[PDB]
Amino acid sequence: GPAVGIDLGTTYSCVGVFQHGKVEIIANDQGNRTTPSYVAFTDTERLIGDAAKNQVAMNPTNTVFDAKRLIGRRFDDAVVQSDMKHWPFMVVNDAGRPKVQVEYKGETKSFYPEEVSSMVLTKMKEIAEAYLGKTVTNAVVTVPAYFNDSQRQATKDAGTIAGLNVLRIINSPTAAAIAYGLDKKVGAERNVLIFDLGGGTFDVSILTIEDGIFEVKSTAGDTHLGGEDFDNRMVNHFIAEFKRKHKKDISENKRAVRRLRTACERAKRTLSSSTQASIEIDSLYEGIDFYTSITRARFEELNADLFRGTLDPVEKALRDAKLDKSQIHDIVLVGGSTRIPKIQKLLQDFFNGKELNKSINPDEAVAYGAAVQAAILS
Ligand SMILES: Nc1ncnc2c1ncn2[C@@H]1O[C@H](COP(=O)(O)OP(=O)(O)O)[C@@H](O)[C@H]1O
Ligand SMILES: [Mg+2]
Repeated sequence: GPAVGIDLGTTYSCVGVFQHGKVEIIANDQGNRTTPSYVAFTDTERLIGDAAKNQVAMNPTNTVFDAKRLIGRRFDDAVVQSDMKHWPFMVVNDAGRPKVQVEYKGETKSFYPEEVSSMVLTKMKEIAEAYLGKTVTNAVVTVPAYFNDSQRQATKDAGTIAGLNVLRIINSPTAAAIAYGLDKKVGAERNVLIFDLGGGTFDVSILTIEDGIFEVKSTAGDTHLGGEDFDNRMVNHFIAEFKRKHKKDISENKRAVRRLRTACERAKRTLSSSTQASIEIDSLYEGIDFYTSITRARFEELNADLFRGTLDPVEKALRDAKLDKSQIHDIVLVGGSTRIPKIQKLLQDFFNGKELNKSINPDEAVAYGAAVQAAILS
């Protein structure tokens, strides 16, 4: 069985396999090339991936996500403390270790963050195995560059309990670089900038590659800035619109809002290729159908400050690395949010027209690289 590369993401995960000199990013049951890092517990079953996310509005307290933010940390971590105040699921202390508490089959159960991730990892494994038609054991899993030893350990453990023999844990920026073959020895030092704007995290990393050896010169970003924030801006915009037209503030109905958000995330994606998308939601509030639309122009303006602010961390990364804008040789786009045209324009204008590397879907870049690395390692 060939080794696979797995991108264990904060919001979405992806798995790819190197086969016959080519890397294939594997699609799941629903045909998606990335699957949400969601796990849901109901009266009758345990849902993972699309099935889990597809019922979040209906089962909020028992639908777990953002496990990557918990993994490898302590309950006392100020991060954990700050974060938990935003999740609809319970997090409890267990001898210093945080645990997610849910109700599975009427019985109350709690899980260590590594167990939730192992569930997502299991899903990826099934996906690869269904595709390959054979058992998958060896794997290369990615982790952010800033993950400490504990977090790396936990990620490794999540792998082992999923029945995966984790060959190596590599940083995602390095994985992105390898996908573009930027590790090929050219007899010279190379500076690369990884711009990773994902579902909920923003990471900028500057790598220096010499003789086939990576060196993370600097990193910057925002652990709480991703595609979700753009979705919210759309949500708030439409709540205001619904109220003007119907005089009904749907803010309190957690379901109506969550449904609108799902509709927005979908419209958002369409806006990356089309200039406008329609929002068709039957019975949003009471029995009122919400039928409307947004233009790319309006979308961009609703997130103007967020998009623009994206550059500040880029400047920081440069100065920490002691490099000038002209000294970086390659710029690679990672993360689903980098498919947004306004983000690409903005980064390019900043780097004075420099060509951006983005022939490989940004949300599949990390998986692609890990698959290549898995291959060389096995
Ligand atoms: N075409 C698109 N335009 C904008 N956002 C997109 C597009 N395709 C996927 N996304 C977004 O990218 C995020 C997923 O990013 P991804 O890199 O897959 O995740 P992660 O951050 O979990 O590694 C979500 O916010 C999703 O809405
Ligand atoms: Mg990612």
